[PDB]
Amino acid sequence: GAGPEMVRGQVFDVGPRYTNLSYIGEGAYGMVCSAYDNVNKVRVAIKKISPFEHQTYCQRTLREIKILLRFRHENIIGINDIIRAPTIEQMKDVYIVQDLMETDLYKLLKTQHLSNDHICYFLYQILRGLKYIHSANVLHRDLKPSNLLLNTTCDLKICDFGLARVADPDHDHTGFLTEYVATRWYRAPEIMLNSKGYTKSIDIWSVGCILAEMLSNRPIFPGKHYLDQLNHILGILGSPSQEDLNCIINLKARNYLLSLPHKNKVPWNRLFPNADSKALDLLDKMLTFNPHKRIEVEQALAHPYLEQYYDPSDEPIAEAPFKFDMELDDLPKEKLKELIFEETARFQPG
Ligand SMILES: Nc1n[nH]c2nnc(-c3c(-c4ccccc4)nn4ccccc34)cc12
Repeated sequence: GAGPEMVRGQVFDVGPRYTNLSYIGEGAYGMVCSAYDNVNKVRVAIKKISPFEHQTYCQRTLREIKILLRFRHENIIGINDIIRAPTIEQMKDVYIVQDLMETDLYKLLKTQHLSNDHICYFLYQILRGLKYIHSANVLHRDLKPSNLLLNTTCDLKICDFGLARVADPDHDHTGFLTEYVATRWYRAPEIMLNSKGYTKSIDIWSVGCILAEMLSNRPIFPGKHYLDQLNHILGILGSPSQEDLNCIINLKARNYLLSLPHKNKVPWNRLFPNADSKALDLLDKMLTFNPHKRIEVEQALAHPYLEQYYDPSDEPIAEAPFKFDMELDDLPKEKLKELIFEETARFQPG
C-alpha cells in the first residue's frame, strides 16, 4: 500500500529503505534529493544517475565511486549505500547514498559572510582531507565551493571526484592552450600554459582560490573563457619573474607571456583590506605562479595561520596508495558499465 515516488524531473526507485523524498538539485550529472533512511534513522542525500548512455558520464561515475568507497576520512564524504538492478542488463540508473549535509560552500557564500574563525576552520578541514587524498597519490582536480559539503555544525567534507585521477608527474607537460575540463575559475595558470594537471600542485592552486573566495564572498579570478582565466590570474599576480623559469620549456607559452606588458603585483592586503595577515601569507604561498615553488599540503597545514588546529598525528594519511588501471580515454562504455557493476556489488544482499 504505497508507491515508487517521483520528485520533479523523474522517478526515484529506492524503496523501501529510504523514503520521504525532497528535491535538492540537479545539474546534468544526476538529480540530488533528500530521503529518510529507515533502519539507521537519519536523513540522507541520494543522487540518481543514468550514465550508461554516455562515455564521459561513465568515467565520472567510476572515479567517484571507486575513490569514495576506498577512502575513509572525516573530511571526505563517504558512500553509505548504492542502489541498482541485480544485473548489468537491468541496470539503467544508479543511486548513491551519503549522509545528509545541509549545505555546501557555494550555497553558503551566496548569503552568509564567513568570519575569520570559520574561514580558518574550513581551510583547515579542506587541507586535512586534501592531505589524505594526496597521500593516496590521488588528485581531485576540481576542488571548488560547490564540492565542499557542510553540516550545520560546520563539519566540512569534500565530495566530487568525477575528474579525479592518480598523480603521475612524468606526464604533466602539454602544448600551449591545451583544452581542459575542470572548472575554469579554479584552474592554475600552468593549465593554460604547459600542463595537463597531473601533479598535486594543481589542487593547491584551487584551494587558494577557495581561500580568497571565502575571504570576500566572490571568485578571485572569474574568467569568461579559456585565455581570460589566465588574464585574470596575471592581473593580480603581476608578471612572472624571469630569474626563475622553472618548467615552461615550450616556446609558445614562454613567448606569449614574454609578449605581455610589464604588470605589477596587486598586493593581497589591498584586495582584502580587513583580513588576518597570516591568512594572507598562506594565500600567497598557495597562489604562487610557479607550480614547483607553490606550497604543498602538509607544509600548508603547518603554516602559522592554522596553528590552532595543526596536529600531524591527528591528520591521517591513506593506508595504501590508489591504483587506477583504467586509463584516461581508452575504455568503452560497455566495460565501464561492468566495472561500475562490480564496484557496487558489495551493497547487494550477500
Ligand atoms: N552529502 C550531501 N548532502 N547534501 C548534498 N548536496 N550535493 C552533493 C553532491 C553529490 C552527491 C549527492 C548524493 C549522493 C552522491 C553524490 N555529488 N556532487 C557532485 C558535485 C557537487 C556536489 C555533489 C552532496 C550532498
